[PDB]
Amino acid sequence: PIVHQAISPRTLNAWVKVVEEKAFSPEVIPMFSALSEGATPQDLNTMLNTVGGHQAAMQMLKETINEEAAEWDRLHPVHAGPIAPGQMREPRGSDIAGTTSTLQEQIGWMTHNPPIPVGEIYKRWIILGLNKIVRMYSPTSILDIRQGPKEPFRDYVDRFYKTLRAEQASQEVKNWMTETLLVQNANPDCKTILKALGPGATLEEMMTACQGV
Amino acid sequence: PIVHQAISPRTLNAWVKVVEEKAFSPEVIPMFSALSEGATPQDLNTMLNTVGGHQAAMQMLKETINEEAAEWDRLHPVHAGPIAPGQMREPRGSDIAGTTSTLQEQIGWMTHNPPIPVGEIYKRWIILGLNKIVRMYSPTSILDIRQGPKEPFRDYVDRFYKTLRAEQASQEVKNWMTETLLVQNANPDCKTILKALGPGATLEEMMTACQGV
Amino acid sequence: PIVHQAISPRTLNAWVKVVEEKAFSPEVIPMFSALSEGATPQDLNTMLNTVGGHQAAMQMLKETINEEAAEWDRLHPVHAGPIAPGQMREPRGSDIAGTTSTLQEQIGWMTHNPPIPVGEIYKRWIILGLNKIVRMYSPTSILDIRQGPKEPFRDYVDRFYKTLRAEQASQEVKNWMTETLLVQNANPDCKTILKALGPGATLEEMMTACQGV
Amino acid sequence: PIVHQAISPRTLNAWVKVVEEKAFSPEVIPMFSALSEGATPQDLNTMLNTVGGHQAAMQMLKETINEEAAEWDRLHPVHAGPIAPGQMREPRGSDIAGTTSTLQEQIGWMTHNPPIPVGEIYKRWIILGLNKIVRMYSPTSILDIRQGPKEPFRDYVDRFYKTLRAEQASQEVKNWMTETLLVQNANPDCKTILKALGPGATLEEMMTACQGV
Amino acid sequence: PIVHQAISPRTLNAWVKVVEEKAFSPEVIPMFSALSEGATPQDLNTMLNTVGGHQAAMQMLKETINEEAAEWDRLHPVHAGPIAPGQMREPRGSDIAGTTSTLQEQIGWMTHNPPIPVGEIYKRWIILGLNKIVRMYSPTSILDIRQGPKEPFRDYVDRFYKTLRAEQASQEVKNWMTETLLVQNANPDCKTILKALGPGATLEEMMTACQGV
Amino acid sequence: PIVHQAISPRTLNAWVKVVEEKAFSPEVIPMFSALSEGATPQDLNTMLNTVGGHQAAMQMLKETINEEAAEWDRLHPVHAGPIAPGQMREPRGSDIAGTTSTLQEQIGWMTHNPPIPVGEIYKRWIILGLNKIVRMYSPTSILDIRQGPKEPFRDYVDRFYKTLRAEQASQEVKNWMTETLLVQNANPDCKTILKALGPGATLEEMMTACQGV
Ligand SMILES: Cc1[nH]c2ccccc2c1CC(=O)N[C@@H](Cc1ccccc1)C(=O)N(C)c1ccccc1
Ligand SMILES: Cc1[nH]c2ccccc2c1CC(=O)N[C@@H](Cc1ccccc1)C(=O)N(C)c1ccccc1
Ligand SMILES: Cc1[nH]c2ccccc2c1CC(=O)N[C@@H](Cc1ccccc1)C(=O)N(C)c1ccccc1
Ligand SMILES: Cc1[nH]c2ccccc2c1CC(=O)N[C@@H](Cc1ccccc1)C(=O)N(C)c1ccccc1
Ligand SMILES: Cc1[nH]c2ccccc2c1CC(=O)N[C@@H](Cc1ccccc1)C(=O)N(C)c1ccccc1
Ligand SMILES: Cc1[nH]c2ccccc2c1CC(=O)N[C@@H](Cc1ccccc1)C(=O)N(C)c1ccccc1
Ligand SMILES: [Cl-]
Ligand SMILES: [Cl-]
Ligand SMILES: [Cl-]
Ligand SMILES: [Cl-]
Ligand SMILES: [Cl-]
Ligand SMILES: [Cl-]
Ligand SMILES: [Cl-]
Ligand SMILES: [Cl-]
Ligand SMILES: [Cl-]
Ligand SMILES: [Cl-]
Ligand SMILES: [Cl-]
Ligand SMILES: [Cl-]
Repeated sequence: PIVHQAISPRTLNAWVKVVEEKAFSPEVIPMFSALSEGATPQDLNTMLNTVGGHQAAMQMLKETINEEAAEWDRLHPVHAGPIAPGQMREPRGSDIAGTTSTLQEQIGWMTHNPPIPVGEIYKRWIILGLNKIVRMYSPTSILDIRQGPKEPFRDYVDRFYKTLRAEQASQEVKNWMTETLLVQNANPDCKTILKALGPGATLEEMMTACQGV
Repeated sequence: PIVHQAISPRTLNAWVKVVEEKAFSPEVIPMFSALSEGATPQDLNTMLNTVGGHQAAMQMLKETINEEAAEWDRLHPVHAGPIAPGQMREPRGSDIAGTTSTLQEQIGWMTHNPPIPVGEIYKRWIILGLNKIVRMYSPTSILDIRQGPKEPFRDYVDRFYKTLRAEQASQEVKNWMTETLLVQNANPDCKTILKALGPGATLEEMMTACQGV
Repeated sequence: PIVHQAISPRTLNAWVKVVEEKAFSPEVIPMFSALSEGATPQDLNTMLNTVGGHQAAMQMLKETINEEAAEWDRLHPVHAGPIAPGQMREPRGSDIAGTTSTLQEQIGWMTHNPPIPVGEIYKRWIILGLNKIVRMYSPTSILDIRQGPKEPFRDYVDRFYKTLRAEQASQEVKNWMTETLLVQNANPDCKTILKALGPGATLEEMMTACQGV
Repeated sequence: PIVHQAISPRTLNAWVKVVEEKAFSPEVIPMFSALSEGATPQDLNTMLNTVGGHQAAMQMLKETINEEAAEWDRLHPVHAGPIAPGQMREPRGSDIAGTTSTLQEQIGWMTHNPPIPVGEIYKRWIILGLNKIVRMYSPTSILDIRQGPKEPFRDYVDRFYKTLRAEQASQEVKNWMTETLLVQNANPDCKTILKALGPGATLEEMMTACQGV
Repeated sequence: PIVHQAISPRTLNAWVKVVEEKAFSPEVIPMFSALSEGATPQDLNTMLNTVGGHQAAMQMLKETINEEAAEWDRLHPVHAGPIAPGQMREPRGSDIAGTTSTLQEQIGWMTHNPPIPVGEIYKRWIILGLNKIVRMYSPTSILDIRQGPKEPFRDYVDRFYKTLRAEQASQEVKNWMTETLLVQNANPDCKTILKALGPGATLEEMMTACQGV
Repeated sequence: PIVHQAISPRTLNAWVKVVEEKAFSPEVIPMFSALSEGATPQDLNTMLNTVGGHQAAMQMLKETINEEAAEWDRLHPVHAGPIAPGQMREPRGSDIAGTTSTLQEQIGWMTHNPPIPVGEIYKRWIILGLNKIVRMYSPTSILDIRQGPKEPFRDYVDRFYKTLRAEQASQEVKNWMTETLLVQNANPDCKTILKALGPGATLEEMMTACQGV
């Protein structure tokens, strides 16, 4: 990461083990982001290359990065000119993704006034592609989450918000799913109980209300 | 945490493993607090996102945070004005919870004269919500803790104060439960023995007194 | 601990694992003390809260701390007055135990000329309470330790000094137990052998003497 | 690595364990490169010597290094002359590979104005030889990767790009394999589906399209 | 250890695990010494207290320390006088063993011109007592080590020098045991072979000579 | 190692575990050398003492060191004279091996203008003795390595160069063994194939040539 310092063996080992155990579960992404705080594109690519298997996902992730790189290039067209002494060039999508830049060039951009934070830019595009993959490898839809007739409310809520966490939707949409589906898809016994509090009640209140039942 | 330094792989790994093994047992909270000393809201959210499962709890925790955020906003209304050079804006609940602020904005508030410690503020609200969840996921009530007819006193006391640690109550109330229930719910044999010391006796004295019996 | 630095994940993890494996065996206490070198009351309380189970002991430990706190208060009565700029208040038992002081207040006392070392003071009271608990949870008495008729001397000596380490007694008393009981409670065969050296002989000499027998 | 600092026990241990578990799988190479950031030729050779077994590969790796060393020597012929005070000699292939230079000589070249980065040069030649070995120890060819009649598309894509990652080919060639083979070798059912999007469709679109089938 | 720095959790954990696995095997002592480089008497005592079991040995170790303490006191008698400002007292055996001195007093002696290295002095006395215990808990004598009629020479030599390492003897004596016993106690077949080289032959030569046989 | 800094618990633990698992396999030596970068003779001896078992080897290693020490003494005879203030004595073989010098004396020699690097000198003599032992404990000879009639070429090459790595021979000799034996000892089927490339062919070419067969 940036200081340039080498990425620690236990950081790398942690990243590897995460993916083995959990595959593309939503929580892998914060872990990824945690493990890569202050990382350079080289460090980010290293991290992605140390994954074996899951190559279809890694390929999708590539394309997503290429798309983001091409978008960057459009907004930031590179001018012809000799980079003057005591000064650094403008980066291109490929430099951000680490394919056409060096470690020093990456070091150069990130430590400067102003900083051109290619680490945090590329990191944006990578997390972007990880969400698509999580979203894609999630098997079920939030509309299919229903409470079984004997299922403790708490377990339904765990399944509801787990499936929700992986959904393709903005916040306004997710608020709406919470507001509509949660109560809608409860089993009749508890569905009754909850309606009897109305739509101003907290999840604490709802969980404690259908607790016994 | 704050120095900004990345949160260590073993910190993160420790937090993950805690929750797998112990779920929402009261001792997870000091561990949480320990693992997050000097943490920024970004670091705190990272920690909370690396939990898979337990999403109903995480949702309740969200609401609790929103409530605390809205309370903060009431007491601290944000004024319109250009933030002047060499100066930093007033935070809003959403900035404290990390949703509408950057890492630098968080760094900005925490390192300053005076410090505006959004790390320790948000941490307050998170622990708050963890207590509610611990409290909620605790199965039994302190009123149900009774000594079995053959149960070594020491084992009853362990169950008493374990259930007590998870109770919804203030200190005055807990003193009262200790003072009333402990001796009240002992089995007849030992209940006799203890009454014969009176209400000035130490737990050491009480445990050593019903030791053989 | 003090530098304020956060307490390390492996310190915390070490403390947790100690108590799981060994419970309240005498050696847990040096470990505790080792793991808490330079710790603040907050750090000490953290460490104590990360223990689940064993709550009867933790309760006794509380009372012991309250007793020590009340004793401190007697010897150190707090005066009314405005704490003047460039100066720090006098601590009360509750501040030492971490319940009515902040991290900075604790930092304040410990780093100063002179230092008011609330870390090492509270640590005193905690170890105090741990000894009582070790002492209490020790099953046997040193008077009950006798050498079996076929028991290798070395194994008797291991049981003797293990039970001894956990006894409620001062040094003068322990010298006396060593001097009297060790030789007194040996089996007849070896009891003879040892008497034949007298009371000036080293444990090395005694162990090597009853070695074959 | 360079600061000279000793290479960490966990770095070394990590490198050893990598090769035991994964042999010469493509992902071992980024791991190698990660574990050796800032390494000297001595450190690089150490790392290679701590591998037991796999000696045929290590021998091929040697030859590759000798070839690269001899190529370096051709482009950089060494001049006769006394190395003047406050100055450092020109390196030869053998000095780069660590066989005819010292630690200080390596330290000398790497820290200087300009730097002569024998660490990153030799590292180039080593990774070069690792690719040949990965390439060689890869059992299958990309032309043999076909989708089974019941095989979920996602699993075919994983096998396609895994075999692809290990192929001997430049980027232009790999683009061509992706463009031609992937769709060509799909099973008839899904082959139809995909043709019906054409050759402008993303892997996301293709995977989600043959998802159900 | 000394800088005062707290002793690391993994140092402590390492020391504990050593004794569990290996008991009092000669190699535990270098490990002890390794783990305690730069340690204060407090740190040394901590290390010794974290051992459970083996208390007979710990008791012998105590006595040995008391003997060394009393010897120190004889050679270094303490003078009456007020320790003057900017100056430090003379230590007594009990101060060296950590029983009548503080951490600062220990810090005081060790960092000074001249240094009074109570860490390395007490460490001397501890290793002293560990040797006696190793020596004592070693079951066999070097005179009993004989080569079996089918026993590979190499295995006899391993048993010879293992038993030798644990013997009570000075270097002159050990040279003599090597010189006399090794060849003396070999089985007739190989005993012949070796005599036929004479007493100027290396262990390499001797091992390679009785290799096949 | 040198800064004097204590040798890390994980360094020591790593060294111990290496020898347990791998005994005296050639790769243990680079590991040894890696783990001991910048080590003092005291640190080197510590490392060697933490090995239990394998004492015949450790004894041979001693003799080898004594031989190297006596050779040093011959080339470097010690002069009589008072070591003058601001100056350090000339070392003797025994000082290099750590038996007649202190930690400071070792520190003294290694940090100086010029440096007298007793760490790297003694390390030379130790690795020297480790090679002899590896060489000796290697069971087979390179002349005995033949390809089985069904044995994949790659597996023969692994056995060839593994046995080769442990051989007593200089580089000129090893080049010759490679050049002569490898092709000579192949099975008839593949022996034919290879002869048909001649003696200018790379191991890559040879391995890929007998690949199918
Ligand atoms: C874990 C989770 N489940 C979801 C379901 C639907 C939509 C999103 C999610 C998330 C991610 C998720 O929302 N994580 C939270 C952090 C968090 C996690 C767990 C408890 C409390 C706070 C987050 O990243 N931020 C920025 C946040 C912070 C406070 C309030 C709201 C959001
Ligand atoms: C562990 C526990 N059990 C309880 C039951 C009822 C109410 C609270 C609890 C607690 C938490 C609990 O009280 N923890 C203690 C620390 C502690 C833990 C264990 C032993 C001694 C000190 C604490 O956080 N503080 C601030 C404290 C310190 C000294 C005295 C009183 C309180
Ligand atoms: C381990 C142990 N067993 C006992 C039995 C009765 C009374 C006390 C104990 C102890 C604790 C015990 O005495 N530990 C020793 C350290 C120690 C441990 C083991 C061997 C040598 C030195 C200690 O803390 N100190 C201050 C000490 C140091 C030197 C001499 C005497 C005491
Ligand atoms: C993992 C992999 N599979 C391949 C198949 C064919 C050819 C090459 C490969 C690779 C290595 C591979 O291409 N790794 C990527 C890093 C990477 C890995 C995984 C996902 C996203 C980015 C890489 O090293 N660089 C420089 C890169 C970065 C962005 C876009 C394109 C290339
Ligand atoms: C391991 C061992 N076995 C013995 C048998 C009899 C007497 C002593 C021992 C020892 C301890 C032993 O002698 N250890 C050696 C270190 C060592 C260990 C192993 C191989 C080479 C060097 C040691 O501490 N020193 C000071 C030493 C160094 C060089 C030559 C001679 C002695
Ligand atoms: C591993 C090994 N097998 C051998 C067989 C015969 C003779 C020696 C050996 C060795 C040790 C061996 O030669 N190790 C190599 C490092 C190395 C290891 C593995 C692959 C590439 C480079 C080494 O130490 N050096 C100095 C070296 C570096 C480049 C070229 C030639 C030698
Ligand atoms: Cl790669
Ligand atoms: Cl690409
Ligand atoms: Cl998230
Ligand atoms: Cl929300
Ligand atoms: Cl708590
Ligand atoms: Cl209380
Ligand atoms: Cl080697
Ligand atoms: Cl070579
Ligand atoms: Cl103790
Ligand atoms: Cl004593
Ligand atoms: Cl030793
Ligand atoms: Cl010797």
